[PDB]
Amino acid sequence: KTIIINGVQFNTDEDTTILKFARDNNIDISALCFLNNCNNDINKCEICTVEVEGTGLVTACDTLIEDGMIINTNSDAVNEKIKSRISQLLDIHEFKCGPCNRRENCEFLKLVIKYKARASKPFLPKDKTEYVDERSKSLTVDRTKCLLCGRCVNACGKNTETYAMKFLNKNGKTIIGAEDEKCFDDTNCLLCGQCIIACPVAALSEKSHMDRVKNALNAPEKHVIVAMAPSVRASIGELFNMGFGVDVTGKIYTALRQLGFDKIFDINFGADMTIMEEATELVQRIENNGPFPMFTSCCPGWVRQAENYYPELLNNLSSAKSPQQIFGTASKTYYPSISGLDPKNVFTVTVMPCTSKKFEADRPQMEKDGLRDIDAVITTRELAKMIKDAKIPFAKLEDSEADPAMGEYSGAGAIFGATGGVMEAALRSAKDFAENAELEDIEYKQVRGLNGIKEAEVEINNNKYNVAVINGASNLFKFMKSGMINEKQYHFIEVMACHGGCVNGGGQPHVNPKDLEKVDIKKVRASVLYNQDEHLSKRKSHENTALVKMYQNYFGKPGEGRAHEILHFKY
Ligand code: SF4
Ligand code: SF4
Ligand code: SF4
Ligand code: SF4
Ligand code: FES
Ligand SMILES: [Mg+2]
Ligand SMILES: [Mg+2]
Ligand SMILES: [Mg+2]
Repeated sequence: KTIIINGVQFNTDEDTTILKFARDNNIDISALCFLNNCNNDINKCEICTVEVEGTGLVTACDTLIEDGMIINTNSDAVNEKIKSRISQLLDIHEFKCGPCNRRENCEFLKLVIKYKARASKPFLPKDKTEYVDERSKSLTVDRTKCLLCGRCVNACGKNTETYAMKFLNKNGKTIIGAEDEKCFDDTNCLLCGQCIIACPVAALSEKSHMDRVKNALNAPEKHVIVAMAPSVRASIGELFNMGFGVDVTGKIYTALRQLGFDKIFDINFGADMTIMEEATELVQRIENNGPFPMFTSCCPGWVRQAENYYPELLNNLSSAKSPQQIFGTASKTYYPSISGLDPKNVFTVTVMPCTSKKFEADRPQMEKDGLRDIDAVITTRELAKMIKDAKIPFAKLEDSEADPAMGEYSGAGAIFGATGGVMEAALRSAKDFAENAELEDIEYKQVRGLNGIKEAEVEINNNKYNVAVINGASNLFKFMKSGMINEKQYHFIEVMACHGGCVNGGGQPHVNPKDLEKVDIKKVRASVLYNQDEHLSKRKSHENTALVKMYQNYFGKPGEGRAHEILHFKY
């Protein structure tokens, strides 16, 4: 093929779109509704318009290059069209960036600036009740910002295959929303937030827990614990212009102190707890030659997928609480026992890459004696915003350490944030428990990385066992619907709702589609976790010295008795 673009000749055998070809050859073409290799097929944004001689204006993002094409990306006709489309969007957009939670990284604002576009008639709604939906424990919709670009609908379809996010017709007006305009929680929605990550604007957001947290921090009698997820320390630096793949563990700890939190713990300690419990459960099932498979139960997106689509699997879930809830339960029981705090005054906050964690933390039965396991959950984004509002100079902060009693973690806990992390961590402990040894080969590289469905055969004490790692909620559906689950007896299966694992959660920093072209965000975020695992002296959960003291002195034997009554949960 011979293609001419902006007067430049290319000879190529590529079968691809004008947009992709252009960007591979450093020619600028704007795009808005194109993401995840699809665009909005029914009301195309046309922001990727280019001129093809002999044809006229075409959308670059979904038009294949053809021998003979002469393309202009920057003619007057092209810029007037794009500008016009942006102006029409401004007519349905409450353009007030000051207070807007996307002010610093909005794709639309950038386009508005780029083409110097203006509304024909400013949109200034007087009743946002109509436009805002805050019923969900995890997601919020603000339709005054919604461009009807369809990226959330497409992202939900590709990432989950639930299509819980849909276009809806509301008396002649098109909106997005859940089935029948219900609260998302009341539908098959997983509450994973992949739709938020796909949104170019402030139209979708996490349900804020920031007021919960600030009220608690300012309440004199509340002792506010905070603990962050594995993924936050690999991610939050992005939002302070530190670049990608930066380990900021120590800066976070210092930042949390400066925000006024009273105790700095770490959910990776909770991850080591989950393993203590679940690896023990796996050995029990192995000893009792059943029941199989056991599924992980740490990802609440997957738990909702099971509840909504495979309720017959709920009995197969490990009864170990997730790192978050297990940690939270311990923070109301063990931690008062070693600190003297009145348990009612402990307020336990997590920092999560995840929107679905807010739903999990607010589950009615996730409490004991009237005390919630977890009182508040803020996303990575929310924490970033709290830090910025407090004017903490995050990139400049010095490293500090977590408080050790519920803050130490092993390398096994550290890699939880990546797909295959839980599997690898659990196998490190299950192999030791079952064989009563302290094995040296602990790296299970076969369960790592971005393949959608990953499997491995593992030897545990003279028998072969089959494990699987399902990476993405859409891959759960594939694994089940294709009957892959029936090709062999599976013994232990990890499921994560977000492809890449939690490092790609719905609570994570947005990344500009351009940067996504440069960086594999899933791999670069995960790399921080695996690097920690490599450089930690303890790389097995049951080697965590703080955790071991906690079990010796308070919980007893994992997976039975007290530990089973307190730290487990069945759906
Ligand atoms: S979504 Fe973007 S353009 Fe719209 S008000 Fe917020 S920052 Fe401004
Ligand atoms: S909520 Fe966001 S991604 Fe979904 S259609 Fe509106 S602007 Fe696009
Ligand atoms: S939270 Fe997940 S399942 Fe629900 S609409 Fe968004 S992408 Fe779909
Ligand atoms: S994979 Fe992690 S971030 Fe995604 S829904 Fe599950 S727990 Fe949340
Ligand atoms: S980016 Fe091509 S039609 Fe929207
Ligand atoms: Mg298309
Ligand atoms: Mg306080
Ligand atoms: Mg059990």
